[PDB]
Amino acid sequence: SKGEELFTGVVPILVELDGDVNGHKFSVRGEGEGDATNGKLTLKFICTTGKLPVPWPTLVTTFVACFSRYPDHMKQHDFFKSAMPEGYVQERTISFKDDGTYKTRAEVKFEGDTLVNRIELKGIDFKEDGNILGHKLEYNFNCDNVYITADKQKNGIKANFKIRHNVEDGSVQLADHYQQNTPIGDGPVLLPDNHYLSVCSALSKDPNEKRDHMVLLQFVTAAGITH
Repeated sequence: SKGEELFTGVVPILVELDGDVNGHKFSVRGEGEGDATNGKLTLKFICTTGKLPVPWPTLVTTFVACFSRYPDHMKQHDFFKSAMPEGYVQERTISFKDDGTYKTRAEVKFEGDTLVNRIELKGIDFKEDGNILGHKLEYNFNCDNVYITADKQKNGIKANFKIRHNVEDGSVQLADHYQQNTPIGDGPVLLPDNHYLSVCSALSKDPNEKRDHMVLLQFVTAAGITH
């Protein structure tokens, strides 16, 4: 268990996403830092191709659970850090109710001293004037619990959870997430007992930034395992 030692201080983060949704090709670069000691993540994302063709909130879950704060009595259950520095693959299907689906594949690993989250995203079957491609979602975000379970068959973890995006007409757009994580390397990893991550995410804008962008502040704490 060397991996958790990489997270005792503040760690620079790079996020790179290549996306294609209904044939809209777009790219996003994010940078910031993670402080797992305090469960705190700060990142700013720029759409480097121009205007983002989906709403920023729909990409928040895709854009590093290794920065969760695992309490002392839960350190044997932190899969994410145990997979470092070689890292893990994070794969999701995100099914937007009555609309299209994202499939994402990401590699989360150290490159030098930077924690990198490199993502490929493919979105299909979206309604061209639905809530996603029609940009009908509010610019905000909730707190959520994400339940984590071991997937012993695959030496990894799984999770499934629902994100609720508020729509400009008062309704809610559901985004059902199914997630699998598997280590990149061969060394031992920790496979956890059932628990959850308590996640809170705040979105904002940089008043001096002219490009299409998102600022993300996120706090994550693991919970739910008893002494």
